Amino acid sequence: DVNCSNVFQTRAGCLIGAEHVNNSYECDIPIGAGICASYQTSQSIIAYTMSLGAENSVAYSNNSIAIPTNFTISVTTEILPVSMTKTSVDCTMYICGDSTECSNLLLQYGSFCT
Amino acid sequence: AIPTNFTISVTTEILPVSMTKTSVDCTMYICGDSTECSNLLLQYGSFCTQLNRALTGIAVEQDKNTQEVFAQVKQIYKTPPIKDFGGFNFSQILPDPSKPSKRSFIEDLLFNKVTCAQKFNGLTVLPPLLTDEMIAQYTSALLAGTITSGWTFGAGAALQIPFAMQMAYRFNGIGVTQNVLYENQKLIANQFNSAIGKIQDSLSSALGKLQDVVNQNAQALNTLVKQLSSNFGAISSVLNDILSRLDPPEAEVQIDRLITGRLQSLQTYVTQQLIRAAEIRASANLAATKMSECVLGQSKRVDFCGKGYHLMSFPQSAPHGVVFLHVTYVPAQEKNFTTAPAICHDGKAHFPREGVFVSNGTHWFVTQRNFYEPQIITTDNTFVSGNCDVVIGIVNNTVYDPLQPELD
Amino acid sequence: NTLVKQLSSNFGAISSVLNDILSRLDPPEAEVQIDRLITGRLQSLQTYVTQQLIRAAEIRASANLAATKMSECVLGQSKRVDFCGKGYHLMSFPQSAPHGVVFLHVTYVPAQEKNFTTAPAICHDGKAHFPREGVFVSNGTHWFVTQRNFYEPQIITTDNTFVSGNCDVVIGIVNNTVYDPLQPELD
Amino acid sequence: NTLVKQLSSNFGAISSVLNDILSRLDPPEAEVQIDRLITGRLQSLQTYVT
Repeated sequence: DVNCSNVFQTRAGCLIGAEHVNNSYECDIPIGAGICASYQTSQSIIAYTMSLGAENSVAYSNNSIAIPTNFTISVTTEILPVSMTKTSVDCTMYICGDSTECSNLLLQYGSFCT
Repeated sequence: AIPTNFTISVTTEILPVSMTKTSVDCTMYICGDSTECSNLLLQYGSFCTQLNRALTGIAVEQDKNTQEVFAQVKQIYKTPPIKDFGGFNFSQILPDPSKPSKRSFIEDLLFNKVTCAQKFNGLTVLPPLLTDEMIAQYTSALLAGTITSGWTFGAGAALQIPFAMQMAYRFNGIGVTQNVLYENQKLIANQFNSAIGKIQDSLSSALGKLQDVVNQNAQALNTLVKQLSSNFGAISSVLNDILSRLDPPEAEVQIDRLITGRLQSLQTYVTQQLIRAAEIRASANLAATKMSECVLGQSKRVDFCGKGYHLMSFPQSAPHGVVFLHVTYVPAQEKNFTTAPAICHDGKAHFPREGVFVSNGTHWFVTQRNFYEPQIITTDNTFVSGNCDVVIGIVNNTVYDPLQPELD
Repeated sequence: NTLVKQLSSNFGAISSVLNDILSRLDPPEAEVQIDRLITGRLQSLQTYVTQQLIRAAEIRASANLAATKMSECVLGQSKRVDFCGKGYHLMSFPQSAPHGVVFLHVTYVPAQEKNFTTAPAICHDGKAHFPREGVFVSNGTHWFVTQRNFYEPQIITTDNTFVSGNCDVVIGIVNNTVYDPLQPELD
Repeated sequence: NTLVKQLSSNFGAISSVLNDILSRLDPPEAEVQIDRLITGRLQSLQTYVT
């Protein structure tokens, strides 16, 4: 929230230390309002508007169809976690330890430990 | 009962995707312009760091959910310049050139229905990533891909296909043949236009699902602001007044109690925000699954992409959400006829392939499980598999053979 | 690391070690500090347990999703688009992973494509011959029938199609003579 | 059952009955004990609601 070297005012705020270029590439380090910075071309930190990929038009007609001829086989991967490590936290060992008055005073908070 | 009439209906489903991105400060909310307060709060800096890390985690989780929801294809498609689809009319779902954004009329109508003071106490708003223009362009590209292909772009290369053949292929997925569409195309087009008009008139004066979250967030912010005026067992809610009228030796306990109360309030608010973020994540996962299993390709899951036989879907954008418009074919008027298991002609038990035998009261015809199509039972539509003494309830009826007159 | 670091803070006291406080002060003057330390440690443990419960709920949801995907992709062929990979799902090969599972789906995806003039149906002597499960294409003059997954031109016969009404019902329908292999078999 | 048994805890006091404390001590002295009891019960209720 600052009104504005290489100072540039974007819809996300104000960036100091990057020159805005005219070319648009893929998103890397996002900032906000559709802005992503990276480290490209001698090479320094520059700011540019992220692109939404390739833009192509499909030839639509009333008497045409695209029948595939050659086919390929591709294998994809997927990483999904299942479980994690089981951690146990002892109440007395973490609160008191080798004391007596502490253990006697902790008797009034045994329900929380349970 | 065999249905004879049908009516195309369009449903509407509202599902949230993301919510607001808020960030709460520790020193600005607890202390401010003081020294002893900061010295006492430095002992509880671990809690502040944990809360800031949780806020950053919620912020990046919202961005990840938005990226997973509003991203299905990698190529931006445009609408064809020729407005011809075979009787149908697609003019309300396309972005109007009069508006500066890439939103259509339905999107602008639904956006108007949804309705620095908070930043003074350290409650700032983080700038979102996916802007409205990018979401509108993504929705337009998805609509163009669906009207120029349907499901071929969602699994590989884009295959061109007319809208009539696409509609016929979608109707063939539920058992309905192509003659029903090639003979009653104008009726289906008029029914679809009437359904679109009814939906457009109903959406114009509802959207409480995209508003209850904002209302709860505003109420939580107001509660957090009002909690700064409470005493928490003291005499006032101003640290400067306490430091002026009372000495630090007699105000340290009060400052500690205030800090503890504010830390408990911040912990409760962070827990509520985590619960809301988990709910938003679940809703976004559900919306992404519905987008992948309804719009991209036609699925056979009963009651998942609408109420009835799902044909095609039109994805629409929404502020902090998404609008789904499915095509639910539902049968209407039906009649009453009599059925028959198999046919017993010359001892062989003829069973139909995929049709059903009906009779108006005298003659016996064979039709399908959808539309009433009276046909003549031939040798190519039925198969033999045994005798008539093993089938229970089989009647006696002759079987026509068109091969005999062709040989004479 | 956070639980380890939550042991040196004073929480409004003069020390963080219980043995240090009990060795310099008497219980009647250190009971309040002991109670404050116990309350702070209980609050820290409650926050940690809440975080662990949230993480356990997230792990439960992830495990349920992974088991559903496993049972729907490996133990069967599901027609759910964009669920068992990107393309037409064939089979899968589950693998082992520490605290996880690695998936190896098989996604048949078409590659090359061409352009051909398609037709909805073929009219003969006043009857529309709709295909049972194919599509009529042309290459300049002749007309063949192909499937929806491979370019296989076939001779327009009779048993491969079915009649339904006349030809004056289709907007854009062409005309082509049916070969009909039943006629040469009778000659 | 845990919420019911929480009413028997002392949370660093001398008893758990409010009337017993109000009848044995003057109001301008049991305020800290009442505040501690209220804080403990509010923490227990917050954990239960979570």
